[PDB]
Formats: sequence, structure tokens, C-alpha cells
Amino acid sequence: SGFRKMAFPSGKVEGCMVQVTCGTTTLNGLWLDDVVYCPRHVICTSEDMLNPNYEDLLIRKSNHNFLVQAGNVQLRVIGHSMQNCVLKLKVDTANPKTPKYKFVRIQPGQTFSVLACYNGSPSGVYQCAMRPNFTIKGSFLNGSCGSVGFNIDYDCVSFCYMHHMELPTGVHAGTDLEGNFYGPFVDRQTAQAAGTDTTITVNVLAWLYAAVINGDRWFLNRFTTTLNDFNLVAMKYNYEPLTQDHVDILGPLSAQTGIAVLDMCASLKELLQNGMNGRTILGSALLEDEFTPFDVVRQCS
Amino acid sequence: SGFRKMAFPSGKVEGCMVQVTCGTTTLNGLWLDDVVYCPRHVICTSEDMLNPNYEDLLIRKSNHNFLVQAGNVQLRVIGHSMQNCVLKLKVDTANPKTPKYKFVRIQPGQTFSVLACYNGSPSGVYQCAMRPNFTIKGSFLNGSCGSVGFNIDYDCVSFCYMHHMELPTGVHAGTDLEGNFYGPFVDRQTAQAAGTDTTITVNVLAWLYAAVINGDRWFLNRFTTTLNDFNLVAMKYNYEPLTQDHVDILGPLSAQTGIAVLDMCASLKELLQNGMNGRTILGSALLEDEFTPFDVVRQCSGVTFQ
Ligand SMILES: O=C1C[C@@H](C(=O)NCC(=O)N(c2ccccc2)c2ccccc2)c2ccccc21
Ligand SMILES: O=C1C[C@@H](C(=O)NCC(=O)N(c2ccccc2)c2ccccc2)c2ccccc21
Repeated sequence: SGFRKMAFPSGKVEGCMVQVTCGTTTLNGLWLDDVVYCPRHVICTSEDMLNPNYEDLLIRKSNHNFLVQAGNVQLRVIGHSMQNCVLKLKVDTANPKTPKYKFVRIQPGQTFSVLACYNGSPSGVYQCAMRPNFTIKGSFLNGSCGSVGFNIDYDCVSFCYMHHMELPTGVHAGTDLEGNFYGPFVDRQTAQAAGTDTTITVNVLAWLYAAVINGDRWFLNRFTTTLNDFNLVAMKYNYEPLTQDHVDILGPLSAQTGIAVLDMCASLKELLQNGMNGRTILGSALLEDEFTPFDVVRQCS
Repeated sequence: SGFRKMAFPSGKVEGCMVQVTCGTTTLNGLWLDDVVYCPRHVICTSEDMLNPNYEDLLIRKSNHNFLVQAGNVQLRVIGHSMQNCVLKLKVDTANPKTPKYKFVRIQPGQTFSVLACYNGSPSGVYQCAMRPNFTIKGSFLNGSCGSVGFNIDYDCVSFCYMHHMELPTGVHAGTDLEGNFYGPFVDRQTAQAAGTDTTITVNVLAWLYAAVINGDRWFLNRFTTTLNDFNLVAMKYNYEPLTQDHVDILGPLSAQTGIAVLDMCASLKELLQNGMNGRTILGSALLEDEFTPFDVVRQCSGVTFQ
């Protein structure tokens, strides 16, 4: 019983964090096997960012210009290359603490744990969702660049986010570990902005189920709805559409509580229109959308 | 920018978790040097818990009646002893992943991270507070007993909590690592229940300071209050009394933001009496009390661990 914002244990990722220095800049990197991954903007000065030619900037760098340190030890850099917006530093030692891992690109709505680091050392761990507008709402300061986001499933780390920049609105932008940005962002100095955001409907439904597992019931009503009618209401209130896959993914929580998916949608429908009436669900006065149906199953069953 | 409920990195603690099995019961243990610490209720059958005589139960166990496993390697038990509500199993090898560590007893209102574990395998980590009523509002299922709570101080893990039971309201009770319970709970089947709880005032104020640091300023107003006047309103909404010590420890956040402590109390007074009128603070439509003053400073100043 209980329901908390729970992160993955971070130890397998802590064993991969390093510090990467190129000239006057230091940021974080991720050491897997004999490669260190970090944002390619490490190689840029402030003046370079106005109009960078990353391929030329990198031609003017050599292996010796990159200082890589794992705790107190310098790694020898023996090669360098760029894949999209990620720099890959080859080093002469494979990380002995390399976990089982994969790189995955996640969809909006999906959650992960962030290990916020500075200078290759950890500050803390917390859960984030990829927003529909491809930002995350993290907690990050200068020098957090190169911190990563991940999930852990049957002993295997799936890295899905590398942190690159904070946007003027105070939210965060980055890439997958193949170096492709999430959303319309770029690693140079230009006006760029996140669009309008929406609420992750399937996550809100998963959280309602969680509330029912923990004994909340007051929002269940006597009504039902169709998927198409629910989606008409959702759009008015800037909620993402709910798809049949979503319904299917919510099956297990449906099974466990007795509450048909469309009946829970009928509950949300009334909440979207009429609000929470001064009431709380699982410790909150707003509808929470950063728990997936898998986050809920993991903690509640 | 941003302000999250941030847990400690858990790697130093993950390397200490093991499984302990006695009869049909399996729960988690903490392996530090050549000792394994776990709840002593591991030695009890369901029959025994009505009125356990732990020293009579324990004297009847042999070393070989305990099965301790690190992963799927057996740690042979070579000695046992009880200290308060914790069992200490001496084992035949020292954990080579033992971090620097200390046992510390925390006070109510203080915060720590829980590493929730099942069958000796960590499943996740979250940050929570010790409630005024000495419970924790954790997230735990059957099997979680022996899971621990901790803080990190530079390179040192300060262990503060070991999980023993869920009470009937769905909150959590346990001990320090010397096996003394927080609060008036006991490790037997009783009708014990969670006493009346309050909101941790100082922590709410700390989080309003976090909000200001992050640019969320709408609840700042032109009024002030005295400490005594404030406490009258605190009493009515079931908030802990604010003391001059609490006022002192908000000193640094006050200095950083330029908002006097008693002006921030004036802002909270108004939020209590009026509510939020539809608005949010740091993404919440409720007043949050699980960040301490030091927690705000640590996150906002990018403190790391070694
Ligand atoms: O969460 C973060 C990470 C950090 C950040 O935003 N880094 C970005 C950054 O430093 N640059 C850059 C700038 C000048 C030379 C080279 C790179 C940048 C610029 C444009 C596009 C992409 C990268 C930060 C700073 C202050 C507060 C919060 C935070
Ligand atoms: O958060 C937890 C941990 C788990 C718990 O509360 N276990 C308690 C428990 O197993 N016993 C006991 C019982 C029979 C023999 C021996 C011990 C118990 C009884 C009284 C006093 C203290 C210990 C649990 C069960 C359900 C949901 C959530 C949770």
C-alpha cells in the first residue's frame, strides 16, 4: 500500500558516469564498454554556437584535447567520432562496470528515471515523463549536460535520454543515445521553443486505477461512455486521444479492480468537465499524468 | 531550473541488500562487513506473533536455521544476536561492497530515501519524510520488510530506517538500525494504530522558498504576521507549531531570496485560509511538506556524492 513517484535504483548507471572536459568546458559522459558518449556541444565555445560547423570544429580537435575522468582516473582517448548530436570518445579500457544495456528511443507519455550528475558525480535520481511536446520537466543546472535517463527491466538498462540544454521556459531538452533530439530542438544558439503541451490521458487513467487499488472510490460514477465520445471531450481540455492500444494496456489494472476501462474513462470525463470538487486523489488535487500503466503495475500488484 | 522530489543515488545501498529466510519466511537483510541486519520478526511464525517471546524463539534457532543469500550465493551464518528489534547474523565473509556508513536516528520532520526491496533485489527508490507521528507514508508490498531508508553525507551512507510493518491505515512503521522503533510501535500483533499526524510547517515554508527560487512568486503578498499569530492559524489547520529554531533554519533561504521568514509565513497563512484559488506551485495544487531546508539548498546548489 502507498503510491510514490518511484525511480529505478541508480547504481548500474552510477558506475557508468564520467566527466568529460574539452578546453574550458566540463560536462558528464556515459562510459559503456570502451566508448564514452556525451553531448557534441562540449566541443563548442559560446561564439562557436552562433553558427557551428560541427564536422570542422571536430577536425580541429585531437584525441588529446578530450580529458575523460572516471572518478580519479583519466581514461586514454584513442579515437573520436560524432553520431548525430552525440560525441563518441573511444577509450583504451572497457568499463568493468558496464551493465547489460540497450539504447531505446521512447515515445511521448513514457517515463524514465534521471540520474542528475555534475562533474561525473551524482546529485540525485527522479522520475520524469517525455511530454507530448518532447520536453521533460526535470531539475537541472549548468553542468548537468550529459546526464541520462533510463529504465531497468530484468537486469538490463535501457538508456533513452541524454540531457543537452535547458530552454527559456525552464524545461529541458535532449537526445536519445544515438544522438537524435526529441522534438524540434537543435544544439546551436537559435530561437527555439516547445509548443503547447497536452495531458497524457492513458497515464491519468493508470493513476486513477492506482487510486482505486489503494482504496479511493469517490470519483467512480454510474455512467459509461464510448471511446469516440470520450475523445471528443478530451480534445476540448487538451488531453491526448485514447487509442485501443491504450485500452488494451490498461487491461491488467481493469482486471485487478473490477472497473471496466470505459467506466474509468466515464469517470475521467466527469473530472475533466467538473473538476475534483475540492477532493484529493492519492495525495494530489490535480490529475497526475507521469505514471504509466507499467509504473502502476510495478508498484501496486 | 525545475524542482523535483529527488531521491539519493542508491548504488552504495544496492550492494548491501541480501535475502534472509527462516522457516517459511523470506525478507530482506542489510549486509555490512560480516554482519547481516534484519527485522527479528523473521524468526516468528504467524502463530508466534500474538505474543512472541523473542529471546525464547531465538535461543531455539541454530546458525544453520538461517538461510542468507547474496544473489544466489549462500552466506553461511556463524553467529546470531538480537539488539532491540533487529537481528544481527554474523556471516562467513565481509561484503566487499560495504560503503562508508553510520547508523543515525532521525527526528520527525526529517527526510530520507527508501530503497524498496523484494527477495533481496532492489526494485526502486523514493524520497519520503518521517511524519510527526513517527510513521512513514511509504510504498510497500508484502516481502518489503527489511528494506532500508538512508541519507548520503559526501561519501558516507547514514542508515536511518529499517522497514518492519504496515499499520492498518496503510502507513509504515519501523526501526533505526539499532532496532529501536520510531514511535510507540511494537513488533507483535496488537491493536496499535498511527497517532494523530500534523503537516510539517518548516518544510512547507522551505518548499515555498524553492518555488520563489524557481520563479513561482504569485503567492507572495504585502502582508506580515508575528510568530504567535501564525501559530494560531497553524493550530486550526493541523500544522506543527513553528518555533524560533525553525525560523533560524529558514535563515539561509530567506537571505538568498530576500523574503523575510515571517513574510513567507504571511503567504502561507493566506494559502491556508483561502486555498490556491485554482493555481499551482511547483506543479502541485497542494502544500508540500517532504522537503527540508537543507534539501532545498542541496538540490538548488547541485550537491553531489563521492
Ligand atoms: O539544464 C541545464 C543545462 C545547462 C544548459 O542549458 N546548457 C546548454 C549549453 O551550455 N549550451 C552551450 C552554450 C555555449 C557553448 C556551448 C554550449 C547550449 C546552447 C544552445 C543549444 C545547446 C546547448 C544549464 C545552464 C543553466 C541552467 C540550466 C541548465
Ligand atoms: O509494508 C508491508 C510489509 C508487510 C508487513 O507488514 N508484514 C508484517 C508481518 O509480516 N508481520 C509478521 C506476520 C507473521 C509472522 C511474522 C511477522 C508482522 C506482524 C505484526 C507486527 C510486525 C510484523 C506487508 C504486508 C502487506 C502489505 C504491506 C506490507
